[PDB]
Amino acid sequence: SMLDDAKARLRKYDIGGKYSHLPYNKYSVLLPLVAKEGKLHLLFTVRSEKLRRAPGEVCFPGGKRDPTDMDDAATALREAQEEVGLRPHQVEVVCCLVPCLIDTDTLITPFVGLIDHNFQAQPNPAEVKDVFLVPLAYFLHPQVHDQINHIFEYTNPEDGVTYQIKGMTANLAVLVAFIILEKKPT
Ligand SMILES: COc1ccc(CC(=O)Nc2cncc(OCC(=O)N3CCNC(=O)C3)c2)cc1
Repeated sequence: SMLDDAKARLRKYDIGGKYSHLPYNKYSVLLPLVAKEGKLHLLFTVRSEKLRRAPGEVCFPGGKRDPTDMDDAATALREAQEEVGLRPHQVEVVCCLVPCLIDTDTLITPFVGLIDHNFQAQPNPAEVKDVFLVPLAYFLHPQVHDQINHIFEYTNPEDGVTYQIKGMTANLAVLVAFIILEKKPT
């Protein structure tokens, strides 16, 4: 099946807990996969304009590890619940992808999660201005604008709204698309 095939692909790239004890400032992100209309999608947030870090930017759900978290995956799930109302029974964490090093002292660990079909986002407006889906296949043939660095523009055909996706967030989206969609029969 589509979902069994995605999980099987993802497991081959799982690094597990290999980098998780290193003494960094630690953040986790959740890369949330949603199946709709017979295709996989990623769920993104737009960050509230009130936030100190990166107001108004497109981001995956996530945030800084705190003492309550049993592990890095727990960080991602806690923050996702705060931001968009995703409950733990509504997500299956499938793997941990390559972590992202930034600023010399920070390590961001990305986890891919399969999202239940009955989840409906409840954006928390103190943290998130918007929540939206992009089909995974978009990231194989994105609409690129050079700003010099590459920016993706995605227009939602439901409403005509255009979102800009860039940086670590864009890079991770492409990685997930390659992992799941490469070399597939039609
Ligand atoms: C250091 O590089 C990273 C590491 C992790 C992340 C993921 C991330 O933050 N996702 C997120 C998505 N949408 C809305 C969000 O609002 C919550 C928020 O940003 N908070 C929580 C209240 N106070 C804060 O200081 C910050 C957060 C982004 C960048």
